[PDB]
Amino acid sequence: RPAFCLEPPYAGPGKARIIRYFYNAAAGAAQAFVYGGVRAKRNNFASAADALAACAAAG
Repeated sequence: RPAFCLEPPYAGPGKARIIRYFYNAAAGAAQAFVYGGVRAKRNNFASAADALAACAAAG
């Protein structure tokens, strides 16, 4: 899987309150976090499905 999938979630310094998903490689599962709307890192998806397609795909 891409290295970015091993990144901890990055809420960032922003004041927005947006539910996003990261791939939690330790858990082997998608997980929700609160994203602040600025300076998103790559392990940051709109849905569990998008996180899993990026980070737990075949091949």
